[PDB]
Amino acid sequence: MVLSEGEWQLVLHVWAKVEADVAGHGQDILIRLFKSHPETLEYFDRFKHLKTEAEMKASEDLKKHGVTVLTALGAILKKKGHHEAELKPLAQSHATKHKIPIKYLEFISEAIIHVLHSRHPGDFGADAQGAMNKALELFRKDIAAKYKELGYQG
Ligand code: HEM
Repeated sequence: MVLSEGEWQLVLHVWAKVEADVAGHGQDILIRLFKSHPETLEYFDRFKHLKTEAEMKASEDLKKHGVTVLTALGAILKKKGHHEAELKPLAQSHATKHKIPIKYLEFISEAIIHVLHSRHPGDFGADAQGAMNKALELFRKDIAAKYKELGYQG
């Protein structure tokens, strides 16, 4: 929906923690996604040979993709909602090439929140959680708009 300026400030303050260790966050987020929602792994021809968490933790290539994911998300979040320019290519690849259902963006949003609780206990309270959830919900809703514009049902 629309975040307050206060809420965006909180979102970006938590993001600065992500930016201090991008690869470790990105690795944790993709592995959490694959553990909580294994169906999502099946969509990655690149990774689906990885069978266990331990195997996933040992893939440098998974870590690299985690950086790529978070770099993109970060650019989006820094736009504080004014992210049309960022969402157009992302929606195009994800709807038309990777063919990812929108529901999976809910799953990755859940993984992000989980990893923030795991990595930043004592520094990720109800206020920050609420703000980040709003930002991720806006992102998902706006990607779903872009899927529809491409002619899909996400
Ligand atoms: C925060 C949410 C996400 C962001 C920011 C994101 C971002 C990216 C970026 C930047 C790329 C590389 C460029 C491109 O192809 O667009 C990518 C590739 C990809 N994404 Fe995502 N992604 C997200 C969620 C998801 C989810 C939830 C899935 C599947 C369940 C998914 C599946 C893929 C696949 C399959 C590729 C190609 C990977 C490869 O073979 O190299 N993405 N994503």
